[PDB]
Amino acid sequence: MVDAFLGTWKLVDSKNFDDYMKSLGVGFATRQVASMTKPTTIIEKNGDILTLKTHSTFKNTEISFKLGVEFDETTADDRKVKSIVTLDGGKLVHLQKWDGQETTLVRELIDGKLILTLTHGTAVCTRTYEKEA
Ligand SMILES: CCCCCCCCCC(=O)O
Repeated sequence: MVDAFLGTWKLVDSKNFDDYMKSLGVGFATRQVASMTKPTTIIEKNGDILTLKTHSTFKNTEISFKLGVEFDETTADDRKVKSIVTLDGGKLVHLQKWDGQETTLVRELIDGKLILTLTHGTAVCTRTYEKEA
């Protein structure tokens, strides 16, 4: 079910990431650096367990989870959230909850590219990743 998402992916397009970060309360200096970073995202599985790494010259993160089972997460911007990841319409949907707030991180494959849509408040960011061999 998750298999075409697996592998190493590199950021190749970003729209409205500053808006998204600002909505989350990320400070201006972090938003500068992040606006010029191109992370590598690595998605792997081992049985029921998925591990999602995000690597860059600025922030690195790693999470492991089972689909459909809540997990604790500390995000790149230091939010402590309650998370769940699930497949919905063939999209990998990651929902984070904290302080009564929510944000969604939705991944879908379109023409072989991985499109990540980030929504918080009214801000909608679209980031495109392409697969590394
Ligand atoms: C430093 C800002 C962090 C915002 C939350 C994480 C954004 C992930 C973006 C991505 O994986 O392409």
